[PDB]
Amino acid sequence: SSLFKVILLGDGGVGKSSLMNRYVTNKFDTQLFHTIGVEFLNKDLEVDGHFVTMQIWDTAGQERFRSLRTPFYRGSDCCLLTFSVDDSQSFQNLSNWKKEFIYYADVPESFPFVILGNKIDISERQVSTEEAQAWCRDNGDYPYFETSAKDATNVAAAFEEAVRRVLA
Ligand SMILES: Nc1nc2c(ncn2[C@@H]2O[C@H](COP(=O)(O)OP(=O)(O)O)[C@@H](O)[C@H]2O)c(=O)[nH]1
Ligand SMILES: [Sr+2]
Repeated sequence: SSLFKVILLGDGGVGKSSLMNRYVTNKFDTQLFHTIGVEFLNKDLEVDGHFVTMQIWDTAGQERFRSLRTPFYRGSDCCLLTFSVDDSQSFQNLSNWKKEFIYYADVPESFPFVILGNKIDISERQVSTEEAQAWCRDNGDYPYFETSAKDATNVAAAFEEAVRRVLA
């Protein structure tokens, strides 16, 4: 309706649940449930003088739980591919997540994707801003945000870009 859907995809542990909670409730809690399956929260917004609800999903990241999450890709209006900057592996797996999304979502190389490098509050990184920025350029020229769910840094900024991408 005035409802649109976005999904966070990325390895387990990169901070998807926390990013959602920070965006939606402006809190960083340390003991979120571990969900074997998928999860969502409603974000009530107002764009162009209208009420719009962004429904934010994410999933379990383990390969063995693929079958539990891919039925909920459908209807996603934007995909937030997430890694954490402290974890090169998570960054290396971005193409994997994009391909999985594309396979199962059935949405076009014009689909809205947004890339979040999370846990930037972590000074000891495995991934440089430049290589992530690089990757985004060469892989669809997606917008890139360095975020911290813990300290809230760029989190609304990244979700707002998603909103406008969808709305566009
Ligand atoms: N330092 C730091 N820890 C974070 C951040 N985001 C999430 N966490 C922690 O990372 C761990 C995995 O978080 P979670 O939100 O469940 O990641 P998910 O599996 O991708 O949903 C948890 O212990 C979180 O508290 C962040 O930006 N910075
Ligand atoms: Sr989680």
